[PDB]
Amino acid sequence: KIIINLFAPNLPGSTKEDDLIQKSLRDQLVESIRNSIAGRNVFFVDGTRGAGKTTFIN
Amino acid sequence: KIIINLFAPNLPGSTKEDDLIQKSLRDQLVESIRNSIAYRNVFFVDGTRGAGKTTFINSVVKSLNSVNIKCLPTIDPTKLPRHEPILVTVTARLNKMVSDKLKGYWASNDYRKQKEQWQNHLAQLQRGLHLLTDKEYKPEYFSDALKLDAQLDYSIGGQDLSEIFEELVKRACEILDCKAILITFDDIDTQFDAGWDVLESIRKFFNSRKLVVVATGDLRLYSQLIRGKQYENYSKTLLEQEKESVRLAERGYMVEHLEQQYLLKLFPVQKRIQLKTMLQLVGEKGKAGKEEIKVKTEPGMQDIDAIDVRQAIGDAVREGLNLREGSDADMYVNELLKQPVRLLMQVLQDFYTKKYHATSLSVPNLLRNALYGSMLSSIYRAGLNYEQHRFGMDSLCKDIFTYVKQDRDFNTGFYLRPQSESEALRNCSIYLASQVSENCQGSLSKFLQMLLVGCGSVSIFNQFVTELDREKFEQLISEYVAYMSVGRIESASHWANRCCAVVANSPNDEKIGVFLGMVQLNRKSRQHMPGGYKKFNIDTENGLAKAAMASSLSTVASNNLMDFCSVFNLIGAIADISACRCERSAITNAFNKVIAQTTCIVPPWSEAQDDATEFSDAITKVEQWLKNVNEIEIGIRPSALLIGKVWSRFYFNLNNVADQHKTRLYRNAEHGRMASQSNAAKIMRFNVLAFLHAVLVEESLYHSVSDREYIGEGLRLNPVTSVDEFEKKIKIIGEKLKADNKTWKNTHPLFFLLISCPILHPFIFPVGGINCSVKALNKETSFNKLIDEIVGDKLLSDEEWDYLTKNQQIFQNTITSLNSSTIVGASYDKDTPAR
RNA sequence: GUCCAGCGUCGCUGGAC
Ligand SMILES: Nc1ncnc2c1ncn2[C@@H]1O[C@H](COP(=O)(O)OP(=O)(O)OP(=O)(O)O)[C@@H](O)[C@H]1O
Repeated sequence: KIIINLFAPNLPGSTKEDDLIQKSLRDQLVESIRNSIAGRNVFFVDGTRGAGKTTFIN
Repeated sequence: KIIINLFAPNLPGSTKEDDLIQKSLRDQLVESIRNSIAYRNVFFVDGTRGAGKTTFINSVVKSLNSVNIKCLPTIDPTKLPRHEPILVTVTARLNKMVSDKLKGYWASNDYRKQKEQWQNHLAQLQRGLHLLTDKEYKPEYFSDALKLDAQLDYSIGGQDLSEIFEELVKRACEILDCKAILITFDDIDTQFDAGWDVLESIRKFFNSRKLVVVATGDLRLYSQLIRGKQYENYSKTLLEQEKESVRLAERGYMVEHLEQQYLLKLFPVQKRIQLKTMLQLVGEKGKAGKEEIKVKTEPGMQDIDAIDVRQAIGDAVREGLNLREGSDADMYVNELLKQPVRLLMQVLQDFYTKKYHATSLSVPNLLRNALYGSMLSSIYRAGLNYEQHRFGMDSLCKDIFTYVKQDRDFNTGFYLRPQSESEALRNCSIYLASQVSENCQGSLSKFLQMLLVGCGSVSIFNQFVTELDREKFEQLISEYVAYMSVGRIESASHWANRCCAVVANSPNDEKIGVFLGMVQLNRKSRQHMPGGYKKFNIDTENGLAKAAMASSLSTVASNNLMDFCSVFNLIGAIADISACRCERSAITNAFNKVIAQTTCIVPPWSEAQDDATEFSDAITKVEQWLKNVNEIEIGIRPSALLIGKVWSRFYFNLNNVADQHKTRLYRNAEHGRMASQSNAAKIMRFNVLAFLHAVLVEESLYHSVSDREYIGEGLRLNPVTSVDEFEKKIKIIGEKLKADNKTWKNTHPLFFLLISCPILHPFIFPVGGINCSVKALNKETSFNKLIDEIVGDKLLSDEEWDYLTKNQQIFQNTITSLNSSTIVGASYDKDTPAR
């Protein structure tokens, strides 16, 4: 279960800390990259809802 | 034997000898170059976009590497610098292997003589690059052209770069010790300027017998490129004046004449090779194809387990789209084969790779996700939805309507048949068939909802198509979507409420209350009614059946509130009750969710006991009906062809009743003894019977669980005036399922659940609408007794027959007030013809 | 043979005894 706190000790805006919920999706992408090396290799991340999505790459 | 791996990256570079799919055609060419020089000598492989040209060229070159000819490394004209001449590149490639064989010589004497001789030629050619890249002549080089040389004593004066390069190839053959050297060019399929320099160089320079050139591409680009270049020669000023039809067609032929002559002169006809597509390699299932290909669907899968590509795509199409094993599913796989081979695996590889990790199932969404990415560029051409997180149920209803509008066909469009002439519409047709089957996934009566909005919203618009001039098409097709509210809706009956105004905007030519699945019940007391007919009063309706009667009402505000009895409201309501079951509270809400509050306005395109528990007796039955609904309907697999076919039977069936009961409205029909008598409770009885009829024939024909149909081998007709057509289909179904020891709930699930619907029970047998029919009373008794087995309740109690078959009594599951109701325009001049 | 039923703009077709 993804335990999420709201009243953080520092109380950041929106309480976004790291791998908020995309953790399952990130692990799927990372594993594919590792398995890829073991010849095009370009992936893609589609623009969703107009989100900035720059925070995903970082 | 050509095995292929769907777990490898499938890149052109990694293609080995085992996985190569063009073994036969490559051999035909490998043993064709050698036979040429042994006794313009330019070859041309040809294939469509995404046919595997690059992975085929590399096979020929590799094979020739292992009487003797040396092959240069392949050149791709697109990746080269924009301003680098082709001749410069070839010389550098040739110099690499020439200046690598010299270091292989062992004799010191036979090193410096040839190397210096070769070195002179390069310096000789390096001074000739002035002519290739220049914009104007210069007299400073005139004296250089008029020069005598001791090298070969050039017969032709001047520079003449053609002859300078010619002897360079002759020298290179001596050093490399080979009869001829092949120059191989790659495709220009992404550019239209790399091709022109390739075409011009071949025409002028590569003419000697020591060179063989193997181009690559497709004639459509090359043909389009040359014709554009030929128009450039015409003087620009000439093309504004003299623009007459006779003059324009005169030069139009001449350019096309120079188009074919130049192209044929460059690439000879007797050397072009067309690369076979996926179809010719495999061939038809019954026909013979001169290859055999098997695929992989598992890592380390044994080659014996490998299966033919037809089954590798047939199983995906059959299971993914939920179609029967038949000709309908054969059209999809056949069309899907006639696609670029690049796209074929990316659909095929993606679908199976997800399936492996799915198990670690909703198979249609696996194909839906896989096919959406592949056929994504064709989607934009028809303007479909692009958001992935909004693959909603109602989103599809908008997509089908706009697709059939673009397809320019309303009679067949809802079938989603890939028969569109345009190739773009063929691609999106299969995708829509995947969307429809994905959303159902054994949907809890959403199929019933999706049947109405998905297909009914299309064919109802045919009414305006009949009598309807280009500006008006987008004028109506847009706001009709807005008024009827497809793509945005709250309930199925909400759509059916707006349908009544659409139906009643233009009536039948005889101005009668019968319409396409519509019956009008008068509310204003007409004066001096002949016979026993009375005004339709809302109160006399009995209990436990008023709720069914309550749903069948649809008031339309069109300058006069008129109630319309509609099967659409009946079937539209069934979506509401069967939506979700958590409590027995909203089950009774839908019975009056559309009454006393839902008002419908004229369409813009007009242009002209305590009684608080009487309902609860039926509620427990409807609650128990949802128990069977929420136990079997999960296990069904609705298709994308039933919805296109159930409506087609239903639409024609209703249209037959509309023009069959017009002139047959007359007195002495208040009891409905015999046929040829049209009462309101019988006209509505046909429409509800038509809905129960189209579902039976289509479910038996097309489904997933029903692998083989269960119906007689005879004519298929629709009951329009009688009931015998329906019962005989039940009879032939009866023994056939029992003969195979197959129950109705599993072999025919879609019909089973809706038959035992408490809403539709009190409309199958109207008390005065049922024909007495002493001859045909055998039919209805046999018609009803068969239903006593499909539904195990048998709630008839055998006493409610007597009142309705003998021509007071207490009725619960039968309406006893529609017979006396009247219909607008029902003149009563004539009476029953003698029989 | 007569009847029921069905499709077409009366003509045509289906079923039973
Ligand atoms: N023999 C083959 N076996 C497996 N896959 C193949 C084969 N030939 C072609 N393909 C598929 O075609 C894709 C593209 O191959 P290739 O680049 O040769 O085709 P093309 O698009 O017609 O060529 P080009 O790159 O010159 O435009 C490969 O990634 C692979 O999926």
